[PDB]
Amino acid sequence: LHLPQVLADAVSRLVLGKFGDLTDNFSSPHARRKVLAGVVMTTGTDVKDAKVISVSTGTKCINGEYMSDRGLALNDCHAEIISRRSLLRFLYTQLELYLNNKDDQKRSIFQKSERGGFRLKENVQFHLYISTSPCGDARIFSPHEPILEEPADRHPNRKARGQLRTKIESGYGTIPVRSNASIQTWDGVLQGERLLTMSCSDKIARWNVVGIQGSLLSIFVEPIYFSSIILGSLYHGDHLSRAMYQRISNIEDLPPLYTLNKPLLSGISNAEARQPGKAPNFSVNWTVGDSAIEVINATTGKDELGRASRLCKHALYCRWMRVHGKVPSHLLRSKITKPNVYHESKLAAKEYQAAKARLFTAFIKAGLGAWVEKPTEQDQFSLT
RNA sequence: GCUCGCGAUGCUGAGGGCUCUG
RNA sequence: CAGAGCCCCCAGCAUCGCGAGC
Ligand SMILES: O=P(O)(O)O[C@H]1[C@H](OP(=O)(O)O)[C@@H](OP(=O)(O)O)[C@H](OP(=O)(O)O)[C@@H](OP(=O)(O)O)[C@H]1OP(=O)(O)O
Ligand SMILES: [Zn+2]
Repeated sequence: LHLPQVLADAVSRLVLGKFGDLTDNFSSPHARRKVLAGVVMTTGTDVKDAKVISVSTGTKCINGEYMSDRGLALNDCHAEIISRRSLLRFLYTQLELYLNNKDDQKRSIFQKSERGGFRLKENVQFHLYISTSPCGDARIFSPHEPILEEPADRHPNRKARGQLRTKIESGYGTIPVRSNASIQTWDGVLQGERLLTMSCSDKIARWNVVGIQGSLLSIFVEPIYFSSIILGSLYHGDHLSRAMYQRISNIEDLPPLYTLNKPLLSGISNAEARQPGKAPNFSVNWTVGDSAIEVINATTGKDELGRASRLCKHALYCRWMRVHGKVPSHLLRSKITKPNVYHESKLAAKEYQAAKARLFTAFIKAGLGAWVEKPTEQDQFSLT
């Protein structure tokens, strides 16, 4: 695991393996998938120290009509997005773990940080797997395997390169945000405005500035970055590195601990094959500790009986509130105070919100567009 | 090298249908 | 109620050509 290609091949093997174990060795009906993703944790360089944290599948996003004003629906079921949400549940569990008694502090991946709150114990790293290239910048210009003849991008200084791009409801393509400068509205989307969702290349880039942990968790922990991003197919390195960080090397004035993370980027030795079939309309998820995968309809953002996912906003907020009650005031990384409304609680994470603003400005100043958010009303709910 | 326009050939989440299945 | 196979269809990108601008 000291070598990059060995690591890359190992994380693919592990995520795939785990996916098999959870689906009756690849023969369960939920083994059917177009894209697989997961996260792996390494705690030191032995192959045995490596552990699968999460697994997911999916290729689709929510239909506009099914947005939840209560946070009960998954908005984006592209596999790598779901795999991050699944890792958030691990992070919550590992916080609780440390918090429940002194003995358990040995186990937990967190320790107290010398600057407040919590940080990862040294040599704890997470690695992202995607069985293909993330949509947007990393994918759109060469959405096929690389060919040994002319592998290099011939027009790297085109304006299209680096652009922020959106999944577009009912539309193919990943479309520049330039061309939808209007902000999105709740009443608009419901009537038929096509719901825009930032592309996966864009979101990963964002995680390489603001951390993978989100706003809420940053109230308790320091920023966590992916150390590797491994692709099982369609690896183009010049496009991938552009997309994941290099396009915003212009970024500045990040609050302390935040940075422009530049993870290992790799393909695998033997790429995955195009999976046969119509692309399934469900997304599967699993975090370590769960007894099974959870199956979500990507169009409703719910399971087949209309029940909310363990990974929905409301579920995550519920976790954040459990953990909040066990963290003494003096151990909070932010002591700024907000009402118990999901939107408001995220604003307590001042330094995260500031990093986020630096990100949005980096993209604008580089000529790459303005980030496109959900309608204001999405996050305006409380618990119960 | 890039931008704009015109053409041409392709690439990549929905919609309508037919056939069948549970 | 749900799924599959096959047909038809629907805003970016690639390649190449034409004209122009930087
Ligand atoms: O990429 P996803 O996993 O879909 O989720 C994110 C996440 O929202 P939740 O974690 O609440 O589901 C962001 O939250 P933080 O990074 O702040 O923790 C939120 O960003 P804002 O809170 O900054 O708005 C962003 O939403 P947005 O669409 O407003 O960028 C939203 O992504 P999606 O809406 O695309 O799911
Ligand atoms: Zn995607």
